[PDB]
Amino acid sequence: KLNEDISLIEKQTSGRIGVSVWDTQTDERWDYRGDERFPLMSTFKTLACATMLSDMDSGKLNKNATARIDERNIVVWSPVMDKLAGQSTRIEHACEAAMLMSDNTAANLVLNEIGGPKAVTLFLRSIGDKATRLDRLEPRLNEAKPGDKRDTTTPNAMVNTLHTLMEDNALSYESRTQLKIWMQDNKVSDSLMRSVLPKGWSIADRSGAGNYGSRGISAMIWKDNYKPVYISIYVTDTDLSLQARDQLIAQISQLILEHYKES
Repeated sequence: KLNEDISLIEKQTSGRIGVSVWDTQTDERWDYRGDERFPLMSTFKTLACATMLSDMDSGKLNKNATARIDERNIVVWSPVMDKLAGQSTRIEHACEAAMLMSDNTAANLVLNEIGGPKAVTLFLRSIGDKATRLDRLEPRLNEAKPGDKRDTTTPNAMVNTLHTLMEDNALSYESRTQLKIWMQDNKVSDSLMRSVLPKGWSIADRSGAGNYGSRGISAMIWKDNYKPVYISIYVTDTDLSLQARDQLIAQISQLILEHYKES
């Protein structure tokens, strides 16, 4: 039993763990604290990029829209954008950097072009997510203060929203294909679910880390002959180091994925 295992793991950490799974092959859903709030951290980047793509689909934002990177605007962890001061970059390229490398300046550029955190929240409400909310830019959104509702989601809401983005009509076919490729090409989450993913499985994911010992991941996994499984794993309010948080996400991923060894 997964519930008992996660409650024991949670007791060791002295924090809160939230998990949600929706298997679209079996139509089975399961969660642990699935409707509780956890910080988004960098897992918001998928949602900012989906908002941007939906604006491109609707004719409200040019596919080739650009914006200028100014040195004074570059924030922490911007491995791609920190080479571009003085240059114009496509907003689409900023989303590629946010999704592949978790580039924070790139994510802020996308947020500034689409109407900010308020616009991402409005997009989420328009596609049926009543829980998730984005309120601040990077890096302030990593605060993850217990009880603070700013920049939060729930494990169930991320699973439901990712399924809406990938399988419903929130995005055009071109846009959902692009978002999926960016999530498959994620380069910064190898120590998490990817480290324990069984052979034959494909993965599209996005992770995050925050203050108060927070870590999280939103993923979609599938096989040639296995319909997508949507998973959320969030941890908060711990004293764990980043390395121990990575190990904990891989540990929870292993417990979920062991069910799929013969799937």
